[PDB]
Amino acid sequence: EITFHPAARLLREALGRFATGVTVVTTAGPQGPLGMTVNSFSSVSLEPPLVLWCPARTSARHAAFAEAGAWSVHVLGSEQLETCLRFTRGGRQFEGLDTVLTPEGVPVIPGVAARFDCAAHAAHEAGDHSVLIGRVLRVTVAGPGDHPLVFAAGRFGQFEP
Amino acid sequence: EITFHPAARLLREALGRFATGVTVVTTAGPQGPLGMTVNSFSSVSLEPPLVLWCPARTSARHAAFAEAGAWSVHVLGSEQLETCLRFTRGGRQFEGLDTVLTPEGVPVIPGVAARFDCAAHAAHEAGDHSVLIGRVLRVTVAGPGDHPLVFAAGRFGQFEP
Repeated sequence: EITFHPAARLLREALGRFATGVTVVTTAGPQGPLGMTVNSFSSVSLEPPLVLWCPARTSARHAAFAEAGAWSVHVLGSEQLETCLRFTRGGRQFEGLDTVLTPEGVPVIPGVAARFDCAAHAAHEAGDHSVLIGRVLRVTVAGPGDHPLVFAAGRFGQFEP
Repeated sequence: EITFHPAARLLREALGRFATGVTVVTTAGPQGPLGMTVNSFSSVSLEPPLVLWCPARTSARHAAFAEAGAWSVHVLGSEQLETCLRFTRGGRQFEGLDTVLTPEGVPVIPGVAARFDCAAHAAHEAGDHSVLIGRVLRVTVAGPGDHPLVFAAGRFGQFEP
C-alpha cells in the first residue's frame, strides 16, 4: 500500500481501479450527428428519473453537448467494442453508420444493451470536464442485461458473476 | 428490443445494465464514524483532480455527508463483499471495525483497492439523490488494480479482461 498526492500517471492508474461500463452519448450537432464515448456515466435518481455524465471540456464537441436540449446515452454490450472505438477521440464517428433518429431528433445507434433518451436538466462545470444531468424520457433495452462491455484497470473486458 | 417510458421495475433493470465498481464513502458523523455503499461514483476531472458520487436523500446519513468538509471514497476489491454489505442499508456499519483516521479525521477502511481522500468542492440536488463533487487531496492504492468488485445486472461479480 502506497499513498501519494495528486501531482499524473499514478492518479490515472488509481481512478482506473473503479470499474465501469462504456457509454456513447449522442446529440444532433450543428452540421450533423455527434457522439462521444465516456465512462463517467452514473445513474442518479429514480423519481424523477435522472442520470449524469461528464463531457471533456478539451473536446471540440463539448459546446454542442453543453448547448443541447436532448441527448441519448447508449450502454454498450460486450460485443460492441467497435462502436466504443468509433466515438473515441480520432475514431470514425458516424461515418458509414445508418442515420436513425429518435422522435426528438437525436441520432441513435441500434442494438445497444440500453439507450436512455434524455432531456437536458442541469449542467455544472467541474474542472477539465462538465457534469451534465439529464431527465430520462424514454428507455430502450435490447438483449440480455448481463453481458456489458466493461472497462477496468485500463483494459476492456467482461463481467463474470 | 423494447421501449418504455419511466413510469418502475423496468427502469431499475435498465439502469442496472451499466456495470460499476463498488465504493464505500466515509465521513465523521456527529456521534461517530459513518459510511455509505454506493455505485454512483465517477471520476470527473484530472486537473484539478475531482470525483463525484450521489448520496440518497432518503438516507438518515444524507445530511452528514452533505454538511461534511471531508469524505473518503473507498474502491473495493473483489474479495471485499463483506465491506460492501456493512455499509448498505441495514448493515453493521463500523461495528467491530478498527477506528483509523486520516490526518483530516475521516474514518477509513484499511486495505481497499483505492482510497480517495476528498475535500468538499461542490454539491447540487438531483431528484431523490444529491451530487457531491470532491477535490482529491490524497490517494492510497493497495494490491493489484485489476481485481475490482463489480456490480452489474443486479449481481456482484468480477472483471475478466
